[PDB]
Amino acid sequence: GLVPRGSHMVGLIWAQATSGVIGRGGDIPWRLPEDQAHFREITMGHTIVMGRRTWDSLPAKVRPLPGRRNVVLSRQADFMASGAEVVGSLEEALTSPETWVIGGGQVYALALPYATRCEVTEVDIGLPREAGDALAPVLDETWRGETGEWRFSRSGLRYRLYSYHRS
Ligand SMILES: NC(=O)c1ccc[n+]([C@@H]2O[C@H](COP(=O)([O-])OP(=O)(O)OC[C@H]3O[C@@H](n4cnc5c(N)ncnc54)[C@H](OP(=O)(O)O)[C@@H]3O)[C@@H](O)[C@H]2O)c1
Ligand SMILES: CCc1nc(N)nc(N)c1OCCCOc1ccccc1CCC(=O)NS(=O)(=O)C(C)C
Repeated sequence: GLVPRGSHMVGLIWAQATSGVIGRGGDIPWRLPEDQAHFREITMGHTIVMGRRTWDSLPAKVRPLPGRRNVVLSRQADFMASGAEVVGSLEEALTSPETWVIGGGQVYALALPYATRCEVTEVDIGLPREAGDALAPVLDETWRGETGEWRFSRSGLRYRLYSYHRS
């Protein structure tokens, strides 16, 4: 369904291990180049919102992510995010008709109450939760959606896509 341009659709998009781990040591603890393709089709041409630590985790070669208005949340007024914009709270981050929150753990939790879509790649990797891990947000019972089929990446890693939505 098309988004009426006067509304404010907020989506979250992330990839997680079975356990819910999404981040560890300032990085994503797997590599799934196939997952980048879905990430691009979902986010291209819209505003993307990320926490400062996720900005730090982006490779300099793709930073800011092209074709998208990059917004970084930080409480550091002097933060340097070249080619992006830095806002100090959530309200000014979510002003676009369509916004995709692209991480990390803190900012997913912050934005979830306002979101009506989650695009979730589940990676079949057994990484138990560890102290300091960044984690996927917990979805309450208002969400619903579709579970995709498992597929192998070129590397042999198995993954599948969940598309969740709510009113
Ligand atoms: N698997 C995935 O799909 C995926 C996607 C993205 C990221 N990641 C990984 O997730 C990890 C990063 O997640 P994280 O939870 O540690 O950090 P994060 O959510 O990316 O960023 C946290 C930072 O955002 C700022 N912030 C948080 N709440 C704010 C608020 N209400 N107002 C203003 N600023 C706020 C603060 O920046 P300041 O400290 O500068 O004040 C805070 O330190 C990394 O490991 C990353 O590689 C994984
Ligand atoms: C792709 C990981 C990911 N997957 C999902 N499903 N949701 C996320 N929020 C997520 O993290 C998005 C932020 C982390 O992004 C990373 C991390 C490592 C290497 C490169 C990057 C840039 C991403 C990139 O290359 N994007 S792209 O549009 O293909 C164009 C910039 C090449």
